[PDB]
Amino acid sequence: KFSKEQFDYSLYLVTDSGMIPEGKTLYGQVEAGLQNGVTLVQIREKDADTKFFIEEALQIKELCHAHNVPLIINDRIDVAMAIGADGIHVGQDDMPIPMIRKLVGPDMVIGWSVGFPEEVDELSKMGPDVDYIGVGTLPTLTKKAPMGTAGAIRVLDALERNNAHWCRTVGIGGLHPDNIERVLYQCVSSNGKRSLDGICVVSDIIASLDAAKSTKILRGLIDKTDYKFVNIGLSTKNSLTTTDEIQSIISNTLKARPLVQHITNKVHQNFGANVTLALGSSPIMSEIQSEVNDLAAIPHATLLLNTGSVAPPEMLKAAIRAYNDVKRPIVFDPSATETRLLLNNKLLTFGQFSCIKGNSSEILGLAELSNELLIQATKIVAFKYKTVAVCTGEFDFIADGTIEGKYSLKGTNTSVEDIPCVAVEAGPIEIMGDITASGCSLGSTIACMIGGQPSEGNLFHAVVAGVMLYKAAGKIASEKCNGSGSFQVELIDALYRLTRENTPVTWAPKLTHT
Amino acid sequence: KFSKEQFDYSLYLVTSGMIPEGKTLYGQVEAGLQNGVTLVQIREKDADTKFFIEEALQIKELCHAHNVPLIINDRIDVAMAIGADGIHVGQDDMPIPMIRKLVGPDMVIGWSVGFPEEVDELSKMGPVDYIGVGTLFPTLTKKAPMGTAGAIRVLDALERNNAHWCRTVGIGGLHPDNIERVLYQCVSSNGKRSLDGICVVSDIIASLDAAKSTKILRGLIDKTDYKFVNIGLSTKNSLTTTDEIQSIISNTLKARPLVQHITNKVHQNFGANVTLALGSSPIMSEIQSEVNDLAAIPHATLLLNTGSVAPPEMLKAAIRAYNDVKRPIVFDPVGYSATETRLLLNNKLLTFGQFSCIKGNSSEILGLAELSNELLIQATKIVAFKYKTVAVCTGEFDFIADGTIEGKYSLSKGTNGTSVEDIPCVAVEAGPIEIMGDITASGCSLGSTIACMIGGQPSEGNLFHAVVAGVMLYKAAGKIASEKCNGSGSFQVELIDALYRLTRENTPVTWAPKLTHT
Amino acid sequence: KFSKEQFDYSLYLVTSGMIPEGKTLYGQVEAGLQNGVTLVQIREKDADTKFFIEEALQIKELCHAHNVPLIINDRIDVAMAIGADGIHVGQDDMPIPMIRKLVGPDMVIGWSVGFPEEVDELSKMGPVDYIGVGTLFPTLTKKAPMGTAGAIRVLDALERNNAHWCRTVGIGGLHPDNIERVLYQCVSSNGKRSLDGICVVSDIIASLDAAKSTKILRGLIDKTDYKFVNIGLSTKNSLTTTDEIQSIISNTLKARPLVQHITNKVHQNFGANVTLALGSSPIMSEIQSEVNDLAAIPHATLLLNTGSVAPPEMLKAAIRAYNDVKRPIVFDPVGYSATETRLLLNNKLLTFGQFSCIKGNSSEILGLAELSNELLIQATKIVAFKYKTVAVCTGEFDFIADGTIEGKYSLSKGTNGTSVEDIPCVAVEAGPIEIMGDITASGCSLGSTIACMIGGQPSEGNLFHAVVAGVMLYKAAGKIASEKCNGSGSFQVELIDALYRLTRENTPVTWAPKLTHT
Ligand SMILES: Nc1ncnc2c1ncn2[C@@H]1O[C@H](COP(=O)(O)OP(=O)(O)CP(=O)(O)O)[C@@H](O)[C@H]1O
Ligand SMILES: Nc1ncnc2c1ncn2[C@@H]1O[C@H](COP(=O)(O)OP(=O)(O)CP(=O)(O)O)[C@@H](O)[C@H]1O
Ligand SMILES: Nc1ncnc2c1ncn2[C@@H]1O[C@H](COP(=O)(O)OP(=O)(O)CP(=O)(O)O)[C@@H](O)[C@H]1O
Ligand SMILES: Cc1ncc(C[n+]2csc(CCOP(=O)(O)O)c2C)c(N)n1
Ligand SMILES: [Mg+2]
Ligand SMILES: [Mg+2]
Ligand SMILES: [Mg+2]
Repeated sequence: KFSKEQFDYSLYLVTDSGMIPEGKTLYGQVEAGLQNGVTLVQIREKDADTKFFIEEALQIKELCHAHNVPLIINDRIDVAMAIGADGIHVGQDDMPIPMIRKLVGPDMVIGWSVGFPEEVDELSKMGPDVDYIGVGTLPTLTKKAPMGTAGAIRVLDALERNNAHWCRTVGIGGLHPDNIERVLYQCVSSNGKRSLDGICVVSDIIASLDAAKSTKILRGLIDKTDYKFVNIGLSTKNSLTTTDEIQSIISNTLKARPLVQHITNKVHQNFGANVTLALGSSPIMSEIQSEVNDLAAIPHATLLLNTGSVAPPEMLKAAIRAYNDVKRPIVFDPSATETRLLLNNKLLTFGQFSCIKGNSSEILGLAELSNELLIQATKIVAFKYKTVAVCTGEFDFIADGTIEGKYSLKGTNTSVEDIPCVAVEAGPIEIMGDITASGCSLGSTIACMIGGQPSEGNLFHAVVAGVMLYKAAGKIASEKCNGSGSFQVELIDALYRLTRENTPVTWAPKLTHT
Repeated sequence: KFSKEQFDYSLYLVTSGMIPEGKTLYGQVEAGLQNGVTLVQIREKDADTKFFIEEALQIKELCHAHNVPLIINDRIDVAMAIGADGIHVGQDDMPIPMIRKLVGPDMVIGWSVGFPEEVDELSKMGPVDYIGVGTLFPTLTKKAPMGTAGAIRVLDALERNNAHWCRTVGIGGLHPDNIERVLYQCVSSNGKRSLDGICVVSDIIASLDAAKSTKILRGLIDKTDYKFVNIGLSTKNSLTTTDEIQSIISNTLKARPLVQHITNKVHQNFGANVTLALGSSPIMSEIQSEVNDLAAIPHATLLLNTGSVAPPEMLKAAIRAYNDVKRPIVFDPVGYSATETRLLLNNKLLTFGQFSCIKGNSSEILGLAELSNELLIQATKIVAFKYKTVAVCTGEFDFIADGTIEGKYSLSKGTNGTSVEDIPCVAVEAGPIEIMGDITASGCSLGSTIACMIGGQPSEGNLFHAVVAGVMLYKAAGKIASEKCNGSGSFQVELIDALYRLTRENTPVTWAPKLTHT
Repeated sequence: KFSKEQFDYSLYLVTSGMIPEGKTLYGQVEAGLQNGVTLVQIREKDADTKFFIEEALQIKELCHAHNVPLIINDRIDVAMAIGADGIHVGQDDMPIPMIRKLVGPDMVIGWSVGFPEEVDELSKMGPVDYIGVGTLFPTLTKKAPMGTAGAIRVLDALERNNAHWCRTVGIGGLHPDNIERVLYQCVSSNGKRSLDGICVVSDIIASLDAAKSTKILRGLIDKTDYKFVNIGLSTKNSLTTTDEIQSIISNTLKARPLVQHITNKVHQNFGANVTLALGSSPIMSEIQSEVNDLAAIPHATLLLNTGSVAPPEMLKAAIRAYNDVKRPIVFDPVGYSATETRLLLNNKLLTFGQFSCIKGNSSEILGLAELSNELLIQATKIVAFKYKTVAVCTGEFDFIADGTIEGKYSLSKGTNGTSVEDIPCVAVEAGPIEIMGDITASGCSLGSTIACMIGGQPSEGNLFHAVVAGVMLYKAAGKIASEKCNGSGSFQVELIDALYRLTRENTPVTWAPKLTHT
């Protein structure tokens, strides 16, 4: 009675009978949903009696059809048939798809639980006879290892690579108002052609004291089309960064005197601090959870996040969340050891970053494995994490992956290949890499530059401005130094003087299009 | 029959469940009455109101035999029953006027007070006869421990409210290791009122030799002089002379003071270099087990920066380790007054010991003063006095106040005419040098310099002069570096060089900063 | 302002921690004041003496609105503070004269009393205004529960000491399942004084419908008639006539009463045979789960022997199961008064329910009377009255007293002129027959006979007449057997035969024993 094409995956509610609040029933929760924006319902009973199960399925089936929304069973095939369900959801260890299809006929919708690209290959070597997948666990407690959006993207990419046009996708696992826009936003195919088809919740709706309210919320999120994660203009700029724009950037940050919280390694503490206040803004080296919220609330707080520090992931997660809660900029600086690959992928799941900064090695790791290769790898990373990426080296490349904060359910009509990407070169300056925390301190610089921008500011321009400034100041130091030692002290001086006489026309570095 | 005026709160004993075997409540109370308790309160929060009465009638006779009144606790009826000399209650025990209604005047009524809001009621009631002030330090015998700073808030409310009838005693956590500091730094902001006595339970009641324990408290209480650091604390009206500054520097180069740094990461290296630029040696140890043997070293000195990763446990242990040995501590409360979290931590640290010097920027010093240039001078004097300390407020002008009053303390007097408003407060300035604030831990490194100067001081030295010596020096070195530098980066290397050069030739006659009365 | 005389202790409510959710102390107390509490005491053994005061002032107004005084607890100062109507204390709370000294006269003073020794002091004090008497039954809200027997000891001390000023209320464990028995059997030995009221906490405070709970207690309390067994209890001055005895036997042969035996092992078989000799049926079940359905059976009757292996748990359950259904219980306290152990067990059993008849030899009856022939007659009357029961004292003469007073009870009155000394007490004798005591459970089997006689009685029957009927019968059968026997062994088989023959032809005109007024 429902054709495969009539299934709206927008907000897909999946039940759990033993998590409902008192003075509330499954029928009661599933009805609020239906009146506030649920479009697909699945009945889940991993333990209940096969007969209670049936009586329950039948009563909710009436309900769903009342509002004209189908009903799915995960994953009782026989029950699904018995009650004549609209579809069924099975997983990687339940009943194989062919057997099922052989029992239910081609017209019923079959969902599969997928958390790996290999499973999309399998799905596609079965033809259009699997109709949707729920992408892995993005960490829930409703279960009894989470992959993040990065993990979702690999799965989306495998659909696109295999052109499994027939298969829809919903995200699931962990999903609440605090990660949902980030999930819609950064969960798109690399070619930008295919995004998530809808969103799955259990706890957010089922275990709610007000299901009607909780649903309206997820609705707002889902059918909204724009995610301002940072209070700085994300506008797309195809023109190079003019000397007036750079100059306006620097005026701004001297005036605002941004606050740049540094969570970072030991070696980068003093240097990173001095760079910051050489840029006429102030730095806190706080690593205390109790504090992060107060710090983020300060008028121009900016977080520079540097990996390999000793701080617990818990503190890092709360920090990232505090800055995102306040729409304040985070600059991320991260794969040489398995331990670091773990920790970094994990932080990348905690939040929405304003800018990601690394060298050739780190950017190629994040891109998922020359000079054109770097410009490719830099555009991937920017797009993957919807961020401004920066690849250091002789030439610094800077890609804008933000896409103006746009998300939809169709992807973004723009890809990993055609985002704006510029370059900044000032000749060879090998000595810049013979000094410790160089890229760390480029990070401090970027943060201060992003720190000072107002609502009408521009994110991309401020990162470029920051890269120019740092390169310009490294050219000047290389000329005035007598070795490593004096180079670093010349660098800070050069940064101090350059911004104190804010006159970009003068600087050495040359800004081109990649 | 005692009159309210005849009460001597000097050493106020509060009494059971925590008595040592082979000993009696009666025995201990007698031990204290013989070697020093001028007032006894009976506290039996769990006993049968029949046993309570028997116990109380027994001890009322013991007390009265030494001419010391007896005060009952959460119980106005036991106190009438046995004809007690007074009763003590809390904010949740029986309202005071009701109490007064049953017992009539001429019976002393004590109240438990931890906050100024309560002193306000105390006053809207007119002539409540004494109060025990909050629980200063964590006891084990409602609200959390507030330390002298919370005591002081309450003494000031009495003063503001002109509640002259009301006496005060301090209570909670009070032992030989904190009494003289509690008595020394618990005085009203106007120098006019201090604690009237000190109140103990576990220090005597739970004592194996309660006779010894009491004599110790008695000495502590009726002494008037708190030598917290082995360096002279005499008051100095005369500007610090070039001869003196030259003698400080000499003395520190010679002593070569061990300077233990407990400080954020950004300061570690800078501060270590400033330290051995001044011809002493730094140690960056954050290890509890070491602190004791570290501070035993001749001329040891502790610079304490807040924010520092260290657990409040080790911090308490260090502070006490230096106070235990009478070595100076320099406290720098980082923008503490910036987040509720740092406010908490510094306030707690400030209850752990006596600091020689407290150093901070304008924001911090206005915070600690429990909130221009006169205002900064008013604030610096408040901090100096509040914590009985040499406070330094850094800025274009550095301000240095001396709140130590020569280590003097008395009961109830409470100060030899010395208010928040008239401790000596000098000034140091060498023009605008904005660049000193464009390099990290400028103030932390100021702290290193002060520590070294204070560090090398002899028994006959002067704490105040050494703090000023070190601010002159640091400012003199900053003036020079700002001339020779080409930006932030080189400013810092010159700052160290300048300190290195300046102290290798004590010729302060040469330095650039101007030292003046405020 | 109430005068001591205006206090109505009828239903005395004592108040917190055990309140049902969605309900307030205030609400419950109001529920009770509306549907029956004539006095409220406030009890807050753990609250802050400030909250206590607030709570008490609030409820004093509630009370006073219904014209019922408020009494405070372990607290004489809260009670002066708020101007309470009285205060209640214990043996370990504040001594009474001190209390009187502070509150003056005109404030009611209650005392907790569990023992006569305490009533003695109460009296050596003269005019303490009321007492709550011990903790009768095990409560969950010092000394152990004493039941009515312990209450009675205290009422007698008041009487002996002529302490007329002092009122009494019963307290502890008091619920609908024991109130009418406590009120019925808690009267002085001279019939002149009974409880003045009944006192509850958990029955109302912890009630989901405290309005219902109170009305139930009110009915119970102001009724005057306790129908504990479904057989008439009218007082009988006239000897039991041969026509009557013949009607008892008829009635029991017809009813064919189920007689449940809980009894030592030596009696099981003998007692079972005596039972079906009398044309009824015995059951020897000692099983808790059965007791309820067993006693539901028409004409069910319970013979309860002490010593019996059974756990006091099952015994309590049985006793209550028969009282719950108003079926008779015959209690035989085996030489209980022989060992502290049996004394304990029987005293406890005696607190579990109401017995129709209590039967014992001389030793036992003198024990239960809480200690010749007149003496045995004085004792049998005491036991009968003490337990509000038909008591039988077996010997050469069997004595039968009737202490039931027709089920009547009142508050404080306390009896329609009926003392330990003038309940009807008859006598039964057929000469010396020493051989009746040379066979085991002679007395236990007497109990079987009584049970059957009582067993078959109708609604309109008479309890007393049936007990005498059965003693005549048993004695008549013993006379015959002693003639036909050749020693102990055959005596027993003839005793049964004689009972079998005697009841197959009710011709009591024929029997040998003589029934006479005492
Ligand atoms: N060979 C080179 N020529 C010119 N500039 C260079 C350079 N190598 C590095 N830089 C400059 O230094 C910055 C970052 O370079 P890079 O990322 O390779 O250092 P890094 O990542 O190893 C820092 P860390 O030591 O903390 O790991 C840029 O501003 C860049 O222009
Ligand atoms: N405008 C000015 N003119 C002259 N000296 C100045 C100055 N501003 C700061 N200084 C110098 O720098 C020191 C104090 O630094 P300040 O109190 O302003 O910041 P701060 O205490 O927070 C340092 P940190 O970076 O460790 O937080 C003093 O030695 C002082 O004389
Ligand atoms: N001297 C006597 N003359 C006539 N009858 C006597 C008698 N002594 C006992 N009896 C009869 O025996 C019964 C009471 O027994 P008794 O009270 O003397 O011992 P007892 O109650 O302890 C029995 P058990 O063996 O179960 O402990 C009565 O029915 C009574 O009439
Ligand atoms: C369509 C579909 N995709 C996946 C699964 C498996 N699954 C993975 S996570 C999760 C619990 C999340 O609850 P919460 O949102 O409260 O964290 C479930 C039920 C499924 N049953 N159906
Ligand atoms: Mg790097
Ligand atoms: Mg500072
Ligand atoms: Mg017997």
